[PDB]
Amino acid sequence: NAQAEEFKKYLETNGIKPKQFHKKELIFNQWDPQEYCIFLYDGITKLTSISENGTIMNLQYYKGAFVIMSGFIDTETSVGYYNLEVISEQATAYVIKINELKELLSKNLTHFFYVFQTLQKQVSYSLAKFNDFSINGKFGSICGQLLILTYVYGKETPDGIKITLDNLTMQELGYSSGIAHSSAVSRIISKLKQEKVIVYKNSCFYVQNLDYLKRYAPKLDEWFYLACPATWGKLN
Amino acid sequence: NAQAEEFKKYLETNGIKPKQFHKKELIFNQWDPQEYCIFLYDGITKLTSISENGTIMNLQYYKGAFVIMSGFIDTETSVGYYNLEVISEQATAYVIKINELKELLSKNLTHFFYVFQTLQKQVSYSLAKFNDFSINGKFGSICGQLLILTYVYGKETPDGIKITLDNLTMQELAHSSAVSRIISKLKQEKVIVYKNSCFYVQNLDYLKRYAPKLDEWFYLACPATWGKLN
Ligand code: NA
Ligand code: NA
Ligand code: NA
Repeated sequence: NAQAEEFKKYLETNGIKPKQFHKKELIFNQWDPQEYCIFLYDGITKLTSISENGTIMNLQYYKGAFVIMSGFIDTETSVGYYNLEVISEQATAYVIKINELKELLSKNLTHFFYVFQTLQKQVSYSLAKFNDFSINGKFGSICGQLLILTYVYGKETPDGIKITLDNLTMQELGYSSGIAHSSAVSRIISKLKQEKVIVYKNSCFYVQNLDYLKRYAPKLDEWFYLACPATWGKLN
Repeated sequence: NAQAEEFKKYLETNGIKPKQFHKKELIFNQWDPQEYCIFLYDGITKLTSISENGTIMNLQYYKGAFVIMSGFIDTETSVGYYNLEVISEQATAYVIKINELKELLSKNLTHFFYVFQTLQKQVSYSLAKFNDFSINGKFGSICGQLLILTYVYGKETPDGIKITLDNLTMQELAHSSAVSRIISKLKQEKVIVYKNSCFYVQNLDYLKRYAPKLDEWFYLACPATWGKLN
């Protein structure tokens, strides 16, 4: 990712160094009065919110390279009471106090705009998820998640398009599709295996009918086409 | 909104004139090869999309002053097949080609930050809505839409928080039967009341209880407006 590699250079030039986090650590947390800009260079994270009683809500997933800002750029105060949790085994991120970020986006607008554009991708991703859910419900949500996982992590193999993630847990898949409890996911994964859209084998989902997923996640497929044409192009 | 009025002046200083739109017009549409930055100065709009069958979906609502960009700032291509439709009687907007927005935000980083922060409000708004839906379902979504109406248009009165929006506009805010039952249930329970041709919120705490993450979003995003009624 060319724009991401250029942004990594600009940060290191300016003396910001990558940090390594391991699974379950919070890159930023909902109780911290200091807010940050996170350049997630490598790894998979999720955004969570934790209620007073302990219930964890999974709100959004990100993969490196991406940018996540916990505070508004002008006021520097929280945009919501959120954590960024590492769900891959390891992740690498540049962690920038928001006041320090402003100075740096100041003097190089090429990078101001790279971050701007990521927020736009976030916005339209949330709208596409809402639009697919409104039409095809939870079933379409899960198709969407399988679809994007296939675009990003699929390898063509004799068994289908293998979704090549470690510990791709059924529970994590449901959370990414906006569904909390496993009773609903089981139903849907059962139908998808039944109609022979997916298969489970080597700890992995294989996708054997990619067109069926496109069919039920049309607005997320359109988002991927519009926002990630190069990746989309690999399986179209 | 001081930040927004300063942006309006920046636009005009650079020669950009306001355009006027009427209800049901599209300020931008999903078929135009040119994408735009809309500075919606006055009025109420909705973002819409069309499914294969020709069914229209209402995705989001925006009120002046706000910024809505139909294309990515770097590549200038569509963020999604979306239309921006006017819902108030009238709307005033500044309509800027994306390439020209960049040059404009380049010269002035106060206004750069103003626009950037509207994206951030959008992002967080969507997540707050989703969180509320994941706790209380469609009932929470509707409580949350009325909560933001109350904070944005409400004025305290002896009869409660009057919603200072014309009635025709107010009811809309397509025509799902399940939505209409939710609204009328809040009326039945006297959370919002019709009196003397106006609508009054008489139980704000009830709305706050069922749209807690949207209430938090407004506190964090618009603390002064939140504060007026809390
Ligand atoms: Na924080
Ligand atoms: Na357009
Ligand atoms: Na107050």
